[PDB]
Amino acid sequence: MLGLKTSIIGRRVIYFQEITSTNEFAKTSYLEEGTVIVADKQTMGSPEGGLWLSIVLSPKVPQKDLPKIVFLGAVGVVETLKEFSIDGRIKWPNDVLVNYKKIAGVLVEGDKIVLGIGLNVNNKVPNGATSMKLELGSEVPLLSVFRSLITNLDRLYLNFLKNPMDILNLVRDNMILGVRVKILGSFEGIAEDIDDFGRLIIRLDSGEVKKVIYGDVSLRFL
Amino acid sequence: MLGLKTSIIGRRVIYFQEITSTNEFAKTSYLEEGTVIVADKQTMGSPEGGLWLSIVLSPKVPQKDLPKIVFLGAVGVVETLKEFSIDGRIKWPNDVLVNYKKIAGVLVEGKGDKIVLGIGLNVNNKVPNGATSMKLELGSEVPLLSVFRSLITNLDRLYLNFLKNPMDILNLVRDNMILGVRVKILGDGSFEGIAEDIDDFGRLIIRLDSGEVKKVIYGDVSLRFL
Repeated sequence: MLGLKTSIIGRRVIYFQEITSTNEFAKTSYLEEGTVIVADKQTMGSPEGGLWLSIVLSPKVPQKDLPKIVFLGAVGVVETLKEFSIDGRIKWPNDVLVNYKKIAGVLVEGDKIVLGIGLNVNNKVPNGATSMKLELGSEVPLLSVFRSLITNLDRLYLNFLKNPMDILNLVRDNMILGVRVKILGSFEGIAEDIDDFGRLIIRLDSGEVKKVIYGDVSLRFL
Repeated sequence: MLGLKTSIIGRRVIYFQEITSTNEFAKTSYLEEGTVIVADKQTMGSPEGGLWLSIVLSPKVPQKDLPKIVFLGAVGVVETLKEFSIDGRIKWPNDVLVNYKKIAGVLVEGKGDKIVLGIGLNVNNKVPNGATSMKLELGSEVPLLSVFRSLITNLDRLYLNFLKNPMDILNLVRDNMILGVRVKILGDGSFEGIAEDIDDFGRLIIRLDSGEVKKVIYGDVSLRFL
């Protein structure tokens, strides 16, 4: 009844009034590539009003490219936000902020790779965070956001399978750079850009250049 | 993201861009009660534009009541059509007509302790000559999701009451079905007469011209209006 016209992402959609975690369900269950798991709320990941979903992916691309899947989610969210005239910017490598307030988070877990996305739409949010409703000053049709995001993600994914390096330029043009950050042992410096592997390039005050790979660290803006 | 507020039917929904058969998938897959399987189109037992779905049910009601599930679907469709200003009438036991043109069909199948309620409703899809659709009746494109939401809401309500008061559905069928007209039951031992009413088992009561009264069981029956 949804009439989705995507190639892979959204071939099937499993909707839940409530679920513990869309990522856990997607990881555990036997699902086909492109299947989207979406729930009104998550009890053990996410209140009603937000967009909580996970996508099952099985990209046949060199192992060296797999680490960029998180970027597909971040860029997809930024593109959807722009469609709704909201200025979302990427906090390397998995979050999207609006005026430095978190509006969305991406979590990839993995053969079968699960791309999880949580976006604040009409739900109440934690202090310091924001939502589409708070930014636009009015409720936003959740289904419209879902349709927009799925369409963007499908296009981004299909191109990623053919041109795995393309996503990097989209990330660069939509990410927060040129400001000081703290990488948590722990160091500070200017976030200059991301390299050809998606690593965050940081210039320390000493002049030293460090390359950050995600997985074992956290980024804090100063 | 659909924000369904139903109790059982619609707790989970599995949507397919394309599927062979929603009934087949629902029958062969382990799914919690209330799961709705819906597809834009079915390729093998339903073009784009229609509402094609199946609902998984495992009602803990007496064996004698299990056969009435088909009526839940038929009445649910009639109620949804009414909300859209369309007057549908039930052609016993599983079809819904509008001005005698078929607009929906219900098919109930099963596997183990699970019953699958299948419903096919013509909304914006092209239909065979003689049949109709919500689009043809209203003269405009009808938002498919709104029809889905309406139908799921009605079915959930009918189902929750059926679990408690299983005889109630028969009254709703009776008040929404085509009666007082001549019909012919096809097949072996074929016969014709007036469709008088439905009894406490959901059987069609037919009065033959001779005065003989026959009771027709549903599920696998072929009936024609004369």
